[PDB]
Amino acid sequence: EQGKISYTPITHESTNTSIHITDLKDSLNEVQYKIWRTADGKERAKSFSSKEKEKQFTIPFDIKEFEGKRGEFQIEATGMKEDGKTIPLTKSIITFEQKVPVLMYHAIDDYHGQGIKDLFVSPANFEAQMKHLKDNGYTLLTFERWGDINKVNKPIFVTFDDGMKNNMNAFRVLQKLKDDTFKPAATEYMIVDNVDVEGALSTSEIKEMVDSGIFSVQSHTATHADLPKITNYEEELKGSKEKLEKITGKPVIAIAYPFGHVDDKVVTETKKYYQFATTTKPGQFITKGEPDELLKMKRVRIHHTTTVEQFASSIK
Ligand SMILES: [Zn+2]
Repeated sequence: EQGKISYTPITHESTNTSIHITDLKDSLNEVQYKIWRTADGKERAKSFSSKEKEKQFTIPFDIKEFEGKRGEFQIEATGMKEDGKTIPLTKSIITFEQKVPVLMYHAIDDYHGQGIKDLFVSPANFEAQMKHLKDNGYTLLTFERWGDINKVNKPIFVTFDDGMKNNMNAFRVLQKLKDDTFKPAATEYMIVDNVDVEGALSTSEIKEMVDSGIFSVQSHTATHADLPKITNYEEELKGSKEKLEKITGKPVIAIAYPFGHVDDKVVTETKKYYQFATTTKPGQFITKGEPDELLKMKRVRIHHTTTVEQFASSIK
């Protein structure tokens, strides 16, 4: 191989770059760049040609060429020599960060006054919302697959706060929609000291959820503590993690801050035991390389009266 692909640096806001190639030994009348998204696969590659040696075979690359789809792009360069032969040159990777909606659900039930109205999404609505994700080719992830957000199409994280029994309704809907094409996954943030108490998930229910492969069960602290206000951080953060890990049989790496209450101190303590933390601040996540950004993740709130159309717009 003879290589060194170079491109102009990008940020999370970039939509274009300039790609050229240097350190060539052979003389070429043409170089082809084959470019494809890892999520789509080699079969959906698009090709670009440059016959300009003096400009180091520069090409403009813009994601409008892929209908504004972002993520990881693989670049494969080949050249045609002066003797008619086509040779391999080199390969490279460029990654346009994609946005990641993190959905916040709480209770999945019809409302009978059994809590905060806005926190209840009906089974019919929930099914409609999940079917919209299925039909439009969203890839439902959990935090164990964080490394894949730029390698899949339309990544999204469905999350549930508290560990309510009615989240078994969500489990049944997700099971029912599963098939060869659609592999649902979701994250449940459990109040760990509520395991096996009335109205909360039992140990056997949690185990069924995890064993199915659909749910990743993660921390919501031990007692749903107001984190900025307490000092028993080891107990609420590390203790909830460890207790929950023996229930699930799988690592606990994520937390949701109760009440959405967080400050610099809470982040400092959380970082000792968790890799990912979600707030209740509205918005979609994108990787910017800001300090501790994985521990201050925004979420998209779904409301009692949210229609599929409102839902769809909130995640685009
Ligand atoms: Zn909560």
